[PDB]
Amino acid sequence: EVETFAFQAEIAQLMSLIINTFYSNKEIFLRELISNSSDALDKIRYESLTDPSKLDSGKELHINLIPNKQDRTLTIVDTGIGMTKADLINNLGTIAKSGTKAFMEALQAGADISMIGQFGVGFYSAYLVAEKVTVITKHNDDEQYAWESSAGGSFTVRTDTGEPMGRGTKVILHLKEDQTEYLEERRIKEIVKKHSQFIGYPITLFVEKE
Amino acid sequence: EVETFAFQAEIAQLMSLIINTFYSNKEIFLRELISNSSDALDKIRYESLTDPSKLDSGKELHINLIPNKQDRTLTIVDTGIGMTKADLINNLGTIAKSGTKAFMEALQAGADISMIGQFGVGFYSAYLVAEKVTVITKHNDDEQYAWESSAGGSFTVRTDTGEPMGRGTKVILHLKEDQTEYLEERRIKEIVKKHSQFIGYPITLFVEKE
Repeated sequence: EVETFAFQAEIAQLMSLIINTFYSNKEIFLRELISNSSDALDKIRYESLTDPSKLDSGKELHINLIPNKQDRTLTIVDTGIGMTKADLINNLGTIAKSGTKAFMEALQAGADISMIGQFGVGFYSAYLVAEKVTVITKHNDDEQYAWESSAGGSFTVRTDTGEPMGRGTKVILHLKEDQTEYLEERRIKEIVKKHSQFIGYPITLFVEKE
Repeated sequence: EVETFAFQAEIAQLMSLIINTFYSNKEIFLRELISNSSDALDKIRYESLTDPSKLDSGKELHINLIPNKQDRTLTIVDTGIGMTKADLINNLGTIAKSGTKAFMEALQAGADISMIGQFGVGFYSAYLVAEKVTVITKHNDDEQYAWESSAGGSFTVRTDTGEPMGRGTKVILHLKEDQTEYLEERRIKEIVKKHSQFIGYPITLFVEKE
């Protein structure tokens, strides 16, 4: 069963701005997704202080970067708190606690897209480089779910079976054809060193099997 | 009744670094406290979407900046979600969900104190300019409380009566004697325009009665 949902109007507008604005400094998407992973890891780390059974689904707190040139995907994996089904729908489909409104106003008043993370909407910078984004997630309190969107105003949610993750979130970026530089090891290493060198969790760049 | 608590060791260490490191760019404290206020406003805004009774304690979502040259205080007031007693003790007294550890490591690897907000500990930048900080707070689910610390490894919490706020948080900075520039209207206006010009809530700078 696949459920289709409309983005909240302001989120669809934000996504359209990210997709259609001429803006060359696209590499910041990775910093924003790594920052989201770090936040999710902080949350499960904190919850596990008062309740160590929260780590029964996996004690390791880390971030993996998985390029695949055959599938033309870059995957950002973390073992953070994950998202329930309700979290997916609210946090990726609506303004929720984000500064979506302030960001869209700021862009008309001198801000630029690289500041997206200051407004709590860094996730959508994925659409600087991805034609489609799939989010696989598992929270201790829910089953594993797959969220997906190629923008255009809607997203889908379905259960995800056959490859259980334990706990956390996988952001699968199906890259645009002209954005394959972000599958190159040297380029990923450069961007991680530039923007994500102070993250408090290990970031492992996987090697391609080819 | 006044309860005295020890900071978690890493928080005491962080505070000592902020107090003792030579670092002239102190003005960023205001951006960090305004950003915290904005986050707290986002939270009550979001909670009020599904439960409008959460705004029964005050519908206005705003940030006030109150300088007082006679008391040598700068107060940052917001009508955000506020903090319960437990929130005060956990969120100001311990690492909680913050990147305290990563920040202290980053400072030994090329980061500087102006990046404190990237690690979720921007509140403690108050000690760049304040000898003592008092936090008055009211959450819908608890009574009004006053947290206070002059650093030195401890903080106090007591109930706060006689001036009920309704809902939110007041950060009262008892400024160091050489930091009174931050009570000057021109200086506050300059710093707000420099670092907090894209905040999505009204920021009102109060005029002094003197």
